[PDB]
Amino acid sequence: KIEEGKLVIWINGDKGYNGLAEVGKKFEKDTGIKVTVEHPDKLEEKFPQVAATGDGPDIIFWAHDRFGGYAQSGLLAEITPDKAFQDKLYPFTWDAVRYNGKLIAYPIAVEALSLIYNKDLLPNPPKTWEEIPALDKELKAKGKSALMFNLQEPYFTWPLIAADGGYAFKYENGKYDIKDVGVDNAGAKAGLTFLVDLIKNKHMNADTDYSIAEAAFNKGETAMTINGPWAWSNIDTSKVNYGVTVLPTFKGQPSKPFVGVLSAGINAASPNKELAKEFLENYLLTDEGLEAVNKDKPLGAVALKSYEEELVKDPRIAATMENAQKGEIMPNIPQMSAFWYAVRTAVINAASGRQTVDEALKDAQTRIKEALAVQKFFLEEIQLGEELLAQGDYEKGVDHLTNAIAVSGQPQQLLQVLQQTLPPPVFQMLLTKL
Ligand SMILES: OC[C@H]1O[C@H](O[C@H]2[C@H](O)[C@@H](O)[C@@H](O)O[C@@H]2CO)[C@H](O)[C@@H](O)[C@@H]1O
Repeated sequence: KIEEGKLVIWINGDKGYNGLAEVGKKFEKDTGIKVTVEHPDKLEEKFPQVAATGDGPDIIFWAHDRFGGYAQSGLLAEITPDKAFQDKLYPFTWDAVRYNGKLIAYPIAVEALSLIYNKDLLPNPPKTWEEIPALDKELKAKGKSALMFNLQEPYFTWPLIAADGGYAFKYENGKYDIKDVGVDNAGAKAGLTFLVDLIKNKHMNADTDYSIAEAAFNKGETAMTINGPWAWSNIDTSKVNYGVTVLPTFKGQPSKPFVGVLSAGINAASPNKELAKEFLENYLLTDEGLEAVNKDKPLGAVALKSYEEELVKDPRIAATMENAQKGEIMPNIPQMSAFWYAVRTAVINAASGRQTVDEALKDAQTRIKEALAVQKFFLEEIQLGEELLAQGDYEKGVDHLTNAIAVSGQPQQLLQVLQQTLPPPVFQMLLTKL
């Protein structure tokens, strides 16, 4: 069951994973259960691949938006906290991790992007995106720049795209309408057009990523960046005199960050589920466990009420909640992964000049719709095939299964499984339809 009596933990490399290891060390000394904290690249994409074969980590930390996909694939254990435990965390944080009637993770912290600014270069931060070009020109004559932030992940560019009306999936009357995608509307195009104009007018570079922007801010070379609470401890070390504030408006509208609840899920494949539960409830989600993580890299506004009451007068936390309140909670629905992959490509293509903004966003909308149409078709044709076979209509069953095969990511493995599931002459019939 890879493995044994230890916990492997995956968490992103921008989080306080060393502080999480200290909590793990403590758990190991009270318990004999060794804890290993890892931060693989692209873990949020790795996990479903590896968990679907029955391995990967015992525990996975990510923002709640990925977890309904993982859950709908059966990759996550149900969590079952007792009454007392439930009451210790904020209800709305539990809502971010409730999927099809079950809790599928523990909430840890509420994350939103803020504007971070260097008070020695910009004692008053801009109110508006539209003020940035002029500040940048002024700062350029002094050998500095106004703003650098990660352009390679769409999470960072979302606040601006969404400001004037962009959205992912329409939410209305208690559900998402996955047919109603907001990536390609005029508000989304205005925001992304403003971003591309910043680049064209040399106020930003299309290839800036997390590290380039972090270095430039932490060394005093750019007056502003856009980042989450996790970034604050490196800025503390750098000695920059910084503030954390409300993101600027665009066309008189607030920037609208996507809000994430950092969450800890348990792999359905783990043979260590009770131990993971013990670690999360009795070690991590306590004032001291969160403090150990937070002092390594800040979590933001935490889901544990008792620790969060310690945090509320930190102006950086006030700015985080203010931005979060102008923003929107990410959906946790399985279709979010198609959304992010389409949007990432669009923003990169537009920023680098490989596509126009109009074209980049149209193709994004198209690619979301197609990916979801193909998924629905695969699943329906699988089901239809199985239902026909179970009623004895062998050829029509096989025909549907062949439709499923033609669109599958793994047609050879599907062929292998079907050789084991079908009577040999029904398998022979299937081979003639390939
Ligand atoms: O850029 C797409 C990406 O956005 C979010 O990932 C965030 C994550 O929520 C934060 O905790 C932090 O680590 O930064 C990430 C962005 O680089 C979504 O959660 C994720 O699913 C999505 O791919």
